[PDB]
Amino acid sequence: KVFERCELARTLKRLGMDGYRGISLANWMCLAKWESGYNTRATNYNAGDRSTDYGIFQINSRYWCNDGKTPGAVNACHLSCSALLQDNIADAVACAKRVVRDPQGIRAWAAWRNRCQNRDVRQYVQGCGV
Repeated sequence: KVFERCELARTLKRLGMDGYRGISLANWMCLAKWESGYNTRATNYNAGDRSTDYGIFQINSRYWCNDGKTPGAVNACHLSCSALLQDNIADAVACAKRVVRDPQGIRAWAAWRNRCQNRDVRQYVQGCGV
């Protein structure tokens, strides 16, 4: 599923992402936008280390979900990476919450630092009613 901006914004708020571990909703929206373009079925193979990024938040198989083919990987979210490709984003959100519970927080995603950090991210949630 490819979410429309405000539709996603409202969904994330309902799922309790606004301010989770100090991360505003606008930052989560900025992350989803640059990681997958709000697409839940997006996957990205990383030939360099043999891991794959799954779903709307492009969660990595080396540490967060199990796909079986990634060498020396763990499954901190305790989920099959398949769960991160559903149209329903409940499992992806639960896993994203787990990711930010680590000391890096939202910085765990390189894309957030490059495209979101220290920017005016208000644009991602304006007019959505959240």
